[PDB]
Amino acid sequence: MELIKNYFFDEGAYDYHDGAYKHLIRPKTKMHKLIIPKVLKADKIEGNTTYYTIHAQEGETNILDGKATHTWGYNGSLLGPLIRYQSGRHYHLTLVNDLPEVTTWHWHGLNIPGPIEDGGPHAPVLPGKSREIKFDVNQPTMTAWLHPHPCPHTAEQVWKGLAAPVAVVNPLDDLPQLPHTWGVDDIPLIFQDRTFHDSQWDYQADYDMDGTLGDTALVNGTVNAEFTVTRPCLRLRVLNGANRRELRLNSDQNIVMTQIASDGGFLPHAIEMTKIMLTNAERAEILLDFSDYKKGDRIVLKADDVPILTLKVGEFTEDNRRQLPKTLKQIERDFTGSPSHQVIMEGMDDSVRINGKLYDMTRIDDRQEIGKNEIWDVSNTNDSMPGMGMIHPLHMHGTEFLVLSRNGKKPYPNEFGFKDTVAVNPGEHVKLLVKFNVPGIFMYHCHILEHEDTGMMAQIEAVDPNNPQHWNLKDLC
Amino acid sequence: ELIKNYFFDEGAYDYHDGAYKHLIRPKTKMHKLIIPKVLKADKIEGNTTYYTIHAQEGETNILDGKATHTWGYNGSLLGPLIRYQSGRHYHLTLVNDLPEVTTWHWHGLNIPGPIEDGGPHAPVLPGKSREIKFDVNQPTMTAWLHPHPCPHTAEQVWKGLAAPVAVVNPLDDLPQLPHTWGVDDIPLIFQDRTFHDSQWDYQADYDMDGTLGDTALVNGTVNAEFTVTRPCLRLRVLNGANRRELRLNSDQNIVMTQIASDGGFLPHAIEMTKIMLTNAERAEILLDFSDYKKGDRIVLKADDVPILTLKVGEFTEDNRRQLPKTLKQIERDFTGSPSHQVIMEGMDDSVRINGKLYDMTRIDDRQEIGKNEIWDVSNTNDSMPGMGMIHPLHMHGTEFLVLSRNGKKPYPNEFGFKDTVAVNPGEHVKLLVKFNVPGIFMYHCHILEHEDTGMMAQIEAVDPNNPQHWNLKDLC
Ligand SMILES: [Cu+2]
Ligand SMILES: [Cu+2]
Ligand SMILES: [Cu+2]
Ligand SMILES: [Cu+2]
Ligand SMILES: [Cu+2]
Ligand SMILES: [Cu+2]
Ligand SMILES: [Cu+2]
Ligand SMILES: [Cu+2]
Repeated sequence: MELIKNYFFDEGAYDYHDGAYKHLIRPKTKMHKLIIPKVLKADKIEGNTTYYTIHAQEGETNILDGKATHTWGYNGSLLGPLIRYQSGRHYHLTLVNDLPEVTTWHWHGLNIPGPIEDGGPHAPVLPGKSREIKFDVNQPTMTAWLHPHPCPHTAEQVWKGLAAPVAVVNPLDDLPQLPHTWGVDDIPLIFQDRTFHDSQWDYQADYDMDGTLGDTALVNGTVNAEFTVTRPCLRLRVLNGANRRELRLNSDQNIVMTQIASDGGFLPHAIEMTKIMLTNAERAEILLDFSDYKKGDRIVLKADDVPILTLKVGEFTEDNRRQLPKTLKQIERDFTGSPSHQVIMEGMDDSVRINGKLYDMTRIDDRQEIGKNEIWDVSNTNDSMPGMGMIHPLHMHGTEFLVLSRNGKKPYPNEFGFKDTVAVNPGEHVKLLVKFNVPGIFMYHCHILEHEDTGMMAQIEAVDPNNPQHWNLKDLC
Repeated sequence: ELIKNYFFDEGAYDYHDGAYKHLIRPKTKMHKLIIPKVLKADKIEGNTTYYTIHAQEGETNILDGKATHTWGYNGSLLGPLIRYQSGRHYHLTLVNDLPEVTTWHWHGLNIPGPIEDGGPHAPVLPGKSREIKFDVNQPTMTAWLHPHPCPHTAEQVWKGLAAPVAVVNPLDDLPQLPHTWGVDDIPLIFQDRTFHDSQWDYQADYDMDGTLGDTALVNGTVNAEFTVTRPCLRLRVLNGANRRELRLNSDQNIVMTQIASDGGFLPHAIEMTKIMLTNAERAEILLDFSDYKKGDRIVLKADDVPILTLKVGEFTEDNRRQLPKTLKQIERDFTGSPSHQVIMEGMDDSVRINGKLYDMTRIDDRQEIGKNEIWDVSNTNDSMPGMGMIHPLHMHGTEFLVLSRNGKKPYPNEFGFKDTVAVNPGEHVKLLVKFNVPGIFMYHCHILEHEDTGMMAQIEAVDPNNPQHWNLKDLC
C-alpha cells in the first residue's frame, strides 16, 4: 500500500552510466563474521567534561583469507570505534597523529565551532605531533561519523582506511523504544568499495578524477560479511563511506525496511520501503523485523546486484519489539520566501566547480548570521539526458538543514527530517532551510571525494553579530 | 500534592509488640552493595528456554570477621536475577543440593498449581531434583523466588534462600525506564537477621508471632553503599523479612517516584518521601540525582537505621526520559456482592483463617477461571493501639485489584495489580480476583511464622471444561 518499492533519485544520472564504471564483484572468500566497531572508552570524566583520545595509526588487517592488508585506522589497524557523544555535555579530545603524513579529524555531522574543532582543511595535525580541542554538544539524536579532511589529500586517506561511526544522543528527543544494545540488536553498516592489488590497497592505481571506484564491497571492513540475528527487531545504521559509489541497497526477499532516521536525525514519521538509495556521506537508520521468519533463513542485502551483508536468523533470546509513536519527532517545516543564498554546482571531472570558482582556502565565499533561518537554492547544471548526467551530494559543515522542495515539488518520502548531505539530480533546484547555531568558518562541498580534492569546496562565515571576528586564513593545500 | 506519610494505620505497626526488637546499625566497614548476577540460560530451543537452579549450601563473608553459613540459589546466599518473558515457554530444573526438602515457590508468577506453583505440594528431596514446564502470560512486574515447604518456609528463608525475578511483557513494558541492571537499575532485598558469632541461628531468635533480627541486610550486604553513575535510579524494593515491616525513609526526604507495585505498573506515578512495605510487597521507585553534587550521600533508612547509602559519583550519561501521564491502562469499574470471604484472625498461636488451620488435604474454596469475583479479606484483631498487628494477605497464581478499604478508596499506590495486601485491624479490604490458570493455589498470611503455624488455605481455580479429581496428600 504505502510501501515504497523504488529508488528515489533520478536514474538517468546513476553512477553506472559512466564510461569508466566498475561493476562490483562478489569475491571468492569464506563468509567472514561481521566486525562490530568497539565502543571508544573515556580516559576520564571530570565535571560535565568527558576526555577522549584518538590515535590515527597504521596497521595490518586480515580482510581476505590470505595475506593481510596495509590499513590506516583510528585506535586500530582499520576504520575506527564507536564514538558516543551526548547533547548538553562538554568534551575534551586529544588527536594523536601516528601516521606518516598530516591529517585532520572532521566530525561530519557534529555542529561544533569552525574551522578548528570542525576538523576541516584548516586544522592539521603533524606526523608525531598531536592536538587538543574542547567543545560542547547541543544537537538532536542522530548518527554521524568521523573522517579525515586534509586538503587535497582526503580521498586518499579515506581510501587508506580512515573512518569511524559516531552516535549522538539527546535525552530530550531520544526514542528508547528502539534497539540500543550495540553489537546485538543495534549495528552499523559502513559500506565502502576497494580493489585489492595482491591483498593490498593502492589508491594511485584506481584513481579517477570523476571519483574512484572499487570492485569489492566492504562492510565495517568485512568481506562476505555475515551477522547472526538473535532478536526480532534489528536497527541498522547505514552509511555510504564510498569515495564515489552510490549505494542502492536491496534484498532478494524484499524485506520491509522501516526508516526512522536520516543524516540529521529522526524523521517526523517512519517510512516503509524495500529499497533505498544513498549517495556519499549519507546515513539512514532502518529497522528490520524477523518475526515471520524461521531459524536458519538468510536475508541477503545487496548493493544493486552484489551481496554485501547476510543476516542469518538464529534462536531469539528476547522480544525487543516496542510500539513506536506515530510522530517520531516534531519538526516545524512552515517556511517561505525568496532564497538568500545560491549554490550552482557545475561540471564533471576536471570542470567541477561551485559558482564558477574552485576551492581557495584564504577566501570567504559567503556569510550568514547565526540564529536566523535563511533559504538556499542548491542547483546542478549537468546535462539531464540519460547518462549525460551525474548526481552530486551537497554537504554543509557545522549545520543540519531541512529540504524544503525539489524543483518546486515536495522532497522524497524520507527527506522531511534534518539532513547535512543531499543528492542533487541534474537540472534540479533543491531548496534548503539552513540555520547556523555556532559561528566560525565552515565548508560546503560535493562529498564525492575526488571532486572536493579537485576544488568543489567553498567557505561560509557563520557570523555572530555580537562578536565580529578577524580571521588569519592561510592556505595549506 | 506530595505524600509525606506512611500509609498504613500506625496503631498496629510492628513496634507496638511486647517483644519487638529495634534494629541496630552494626559497627563494620562500609561494604559495597552486592548485585545479584543474571541467571544464564542452559539452552534455547523453539519458544522454550531452559533454566537450572540449585538450592545449595555455602559460606559468605557478610561481616568483616568469620564467614556465615548460608543457603542460596546457584550460590552461597540469596540467588540471581531470573528473567522471564510474557509469551514464552520455560523448562526449569530444580536441583536440591541442600540436606533437607525444599520447594521453589515463584511468588508473583501466574503458573499452574500446585506443582509448578512451587507450593507445599511440590517437595524436592535432598539429592534428587525436579523438572517443570510452563508458559508465562502476565504484565511487566518484579516477582521473587522463595522456598515454601510445610512447616519450614520461615527457617529456610532465614537460612538465606530467596531471589529476585524480573518479568517483562513487550506489549506493556516502558523502555523509558532505567533497565541497565547493576548500573541504573538495582534490587533492594531488605531482610533482618541476628548474628551469633557471625552465624545465623533461627532456633535462637524464634517468635511464633514472627521472628525479628537486629541487623538489617540489603542483598545480603551489611552497611551497603552503592555508587550512582547516572541521574535516574530504579530501585526494586522487596521486603524479604519474616515479620519486620519496612518503613523506608531518607534523612534528606528525596522524592521517590513509585512506578510499580507487586503486579506491575501503576496507572500513574506517585511521588512520596516515605513508603511502608509489609512482607512480600514490592515497589519499584525512581530517584533523581540531578540537583546533587558529586560526593553527596543519600542515606536510605528503615525507620531510624540506615540500610543503603547512595553515594553520588561522576555521571556517565543522562538516562532521564519523559514518561507518559498514564503508565498503564486498567479497568477498575467493578461492583456487586463479595462471592468470597477471608476472615483473618488471631495473633501468635491463635492465628487462623475462617476459624481453621492449614490442612493440606482440604480444598477450602473454589472459583471458576476467567470470571471476575470479589473477595472480602478482613482482620479481626483489636483496633485499639498496641493490641493489633497488620497481616499481609498473599494469593498464589493470581494478581488482584484492591477495590476499597473499609469502603474508602485504597491508598495512593494501590490502583494497580497486587498479589500481597496489608490488612489493618478492623479493616475490610475488597479485592477483585481472577484466575487465568487452573489448579490448587494457596492464600495466606505472609508473616512466615503465621504460615508455618497454619494461617493458610487452598482454593481450586476450576476450569469448567476440565473438571479434575485430586489425590491430595499431606507432605507436611
Ligand atoms: Cu564528510
Ligand atoms: Cu562535514
Ligand atoms: Cu561532484
Ligand atoms: Cu567536509
Ligand atoms: Cu511468597
Ligand atoms: Cu505466592
Ligand atoms: Cu498473620
Ligand atoms: Cu505462598
